Amino acid sequence: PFLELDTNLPANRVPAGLEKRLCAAAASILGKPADRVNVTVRPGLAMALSGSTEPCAQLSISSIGVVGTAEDNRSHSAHFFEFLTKELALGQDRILIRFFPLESWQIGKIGTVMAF
Amino acid sequence: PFLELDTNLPANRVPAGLEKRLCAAAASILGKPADRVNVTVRPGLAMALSGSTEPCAQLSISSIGVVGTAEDNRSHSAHFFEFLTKELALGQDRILIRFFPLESWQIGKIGTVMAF
Amino acid sequence: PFLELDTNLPANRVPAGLEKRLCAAAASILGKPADRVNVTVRPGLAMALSGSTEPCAQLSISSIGVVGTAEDNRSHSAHFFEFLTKELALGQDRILIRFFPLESWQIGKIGTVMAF
Ligand SMILES: O=C(O)c1cccc(-c2cc(C(=O)O)ncc2C(=O)O)c1
Ligand SMILES: O=C(O)c1cccc(-c2cc(C(=O)O)ncc2C(=O)O)c1
Ligand SMILES: O=C(O)c1cccc(-c2cc(C(=O)O)ncc2C(=O)O)c1
Repeated sequence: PFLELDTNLPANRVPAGLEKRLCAAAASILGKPADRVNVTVRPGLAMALSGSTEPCAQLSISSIGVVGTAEDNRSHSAHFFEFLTKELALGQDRILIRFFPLESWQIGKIGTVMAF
Repeated sequence: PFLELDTNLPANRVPAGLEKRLCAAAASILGKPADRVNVTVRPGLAMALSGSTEPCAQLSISSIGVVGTAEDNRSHSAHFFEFLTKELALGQDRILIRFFPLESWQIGKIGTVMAF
Repeated sequence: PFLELDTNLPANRVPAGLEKRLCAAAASILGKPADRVNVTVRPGLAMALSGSTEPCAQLSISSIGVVGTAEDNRSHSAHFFEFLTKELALGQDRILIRFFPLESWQIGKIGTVMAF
């Protein structure tokens, strides 16, 4: 899976090791092995969420097969909100998630595409 | 709506408050309430636009229903170019926009997905 | 084409001029003119790739017509991996690419959309 987190929290207000802990949480929540989990954290950005520049975060989650229905994404959302609200000290109104299904022909890995 | 702006202008050459003013402009242009507008500004990046590393900006706009046709996006583009060229002091050849339709099952909000 | 590169290498470990050289390489690999090539490099991020926080990079490539099949993307992947592994001094296991087809109605250029 690919997780991208944008936040207006400065880097020194993002807890050390968040990218590693988010990697472990995402493996458990999405049901994918941790060695296939990718996390990108981009802190110190200028952001408005729901019209407000108060501290906030945006998460994007892309994966094959497991983020393509409302029922699957409702379950994932509950767990990712629980993890991020407590790690970043943010209220549930200061985070939004976007889910993007991917297919195997879109992923370049070790110099090829493995669309088995 | 979700707006993401990447620029190679350093943070101290991006006008203070741009994220707030872009939030208000996007509400008016896209016809969505300001409390549903999200803006992310990522300055100080290394960028080439149209093969040139001169100052530039890339905007991505994602929304339900209103960015899915050429006719709708032509109208939005005129207004967003007018706003960004004047705020960032950039020529119209130094900005590009990408439009991405979203559906309600892709948005995680307050720990769930509200696909009514 | 639009290329976005995220890396946890600090800016001072990314070779000067990478965005310009990636622009020239992408024109040759994708078969598009260099004056239509866009590159965004975002260094100094916190990242885990395949569960590891060792140096890594993520590349996203978006274009009309030429990134929409496994056969086309397999060819592109070989060349982009060769270029990035050697420029960034990274092993082939520390880079991943995602490919995204675009259509002409999604691109705002000079204040309009040119969907001919
Ligand atoms: O099993 C596959 O078809 C395959 C091929 C290339 C990449 C991946 C893959 C998929 C996911 C995902 O579904 O979230 N995440 C990471 C990878 C990867 O192996 O790097 C899966
Ligand atoms: O009304 C909906 O179905 C719904 C459900 C969850 C989120 C949103 C929403 C939509 C947009 C958009 O169309 O640009 N932007 C923001 C939101 C949101 O409420 O946060 C809309
Ligand atoms: O020829 C087109 O239809 C057209 C219209 C507007 C933009 C572009 C374009 C396409 C690509 C791509 O296919 O990778 N990249 C850049 C552009 C652009 O001209 O800026 C192409």
